[PDB]
Amino acid sequence: MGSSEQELKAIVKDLGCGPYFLGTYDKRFPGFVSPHKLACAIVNTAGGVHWMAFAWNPRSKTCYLFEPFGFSDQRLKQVYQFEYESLLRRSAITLEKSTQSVQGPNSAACGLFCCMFLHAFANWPQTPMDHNPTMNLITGVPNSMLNSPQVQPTLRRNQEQLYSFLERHSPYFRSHSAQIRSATSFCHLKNM
Ligand code: NA
Repeated sequence: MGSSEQELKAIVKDLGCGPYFLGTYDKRFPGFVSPHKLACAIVNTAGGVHWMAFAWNPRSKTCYLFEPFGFSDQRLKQVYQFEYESLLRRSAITLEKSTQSVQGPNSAACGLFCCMFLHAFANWPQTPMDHNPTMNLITGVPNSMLNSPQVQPTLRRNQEQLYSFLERHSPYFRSHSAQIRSATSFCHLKNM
């Protein structure tokens, strides 16, 4: 179920993020960011779901945290606010976090959505969250309504947009398309 670190690494490389990508991390951010270089990373917040994306723009001095569930989990939000502050202390500034949900609650596509955000960051680091060709494919919904029936079609359309984007941009995804689709499916966690 979900996506492995090696899957995500292969897709991020296909998407052209390699020059800025620091790796995949277990629970913690990367050790440091540099005042001189764009950087991004994927963090497993649990230690094949629980994926969040990190990015850093040294020119705007902005850290981005992309979370498909809009930081609707208050403990997760608290943890990573502190991680941000600690990262700045190790590195010697603004944090922009997701505020709306783009993924269905029964989906296991978290890691894939993080890859899509990293494409957006690598290409439009001045505006990675929204108002760019990649993220404009995806629509956020209010967190309080994440579990409401009426938003599920929007969250499903987001996932369809995600898969179609990956088919166009990632040879790895094409080579593993049916497998990854099955493992990450929109209702992987609901069978009613
Ligand atoms: Na969008």
